[PDB]
Amino acid sequence: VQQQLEALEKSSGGRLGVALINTADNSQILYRADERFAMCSTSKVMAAAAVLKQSESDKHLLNQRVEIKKSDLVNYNPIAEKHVNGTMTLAELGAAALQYSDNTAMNKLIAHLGGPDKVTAFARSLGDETFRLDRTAPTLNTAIPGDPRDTTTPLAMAQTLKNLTLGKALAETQRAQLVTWLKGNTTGSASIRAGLPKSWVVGDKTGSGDYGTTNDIAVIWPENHAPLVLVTYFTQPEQKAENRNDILAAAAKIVT
Repeated sequence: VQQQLEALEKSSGGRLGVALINTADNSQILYRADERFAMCSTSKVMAAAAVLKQSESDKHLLNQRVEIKKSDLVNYNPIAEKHVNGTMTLAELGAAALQYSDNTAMNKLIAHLGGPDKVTAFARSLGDETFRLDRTAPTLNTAIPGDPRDTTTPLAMAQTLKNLTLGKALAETQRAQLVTWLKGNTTGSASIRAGLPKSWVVGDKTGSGDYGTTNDIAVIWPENHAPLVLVTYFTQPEQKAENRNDILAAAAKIVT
């Protein structure tokens, strides 16, 4: 399996990070899982969870209305643009930040939290020492090689994604909502999902950016077997490099 990942990487012209956790026995399949990668929009999982964390202690929180102004729209706002001049609730922005990778949505949840640094401290509380968000959308998609900003390891995100969706990171109602947001993702058809059996159920969060950075983190629920948490990050040495969702799909095939 390590061999096939080495070859898929060499031929791909980029750098590939993978970490599959098999929750059956907590056994790991790792490849450059301790190297840093720009997270791009996979970072949005963190923001939405941080808001879900707040709702555990605050029952009016998810319903809070938030105004969407025309001054709020950025470069990619498939859902938030439909609510200009009106409002969206936090629950709705989190759904849209995760299901549609809406950048306007991401930016309203961060702002509600009070800064990218507020999302890092939340990651810290979970016990994620690696995760750092430093910028808002879309500039957290620059993904400059060696740039520490908005990065994390494949492993670190696998351990916290597993905790958030299958472990101690959130009380049940919150952990359930998060998972129902991840499963309903609309953007991941060509990434990790394309590499698995179709009958398997998948929650994921994609993320693409410059340097043909192409990411998908995911919880996979097989039909007869404990779940797996897979993180497939990928990035190239050339800034205008074409994203390669197909490479994440292949790595997924391999490891699983």
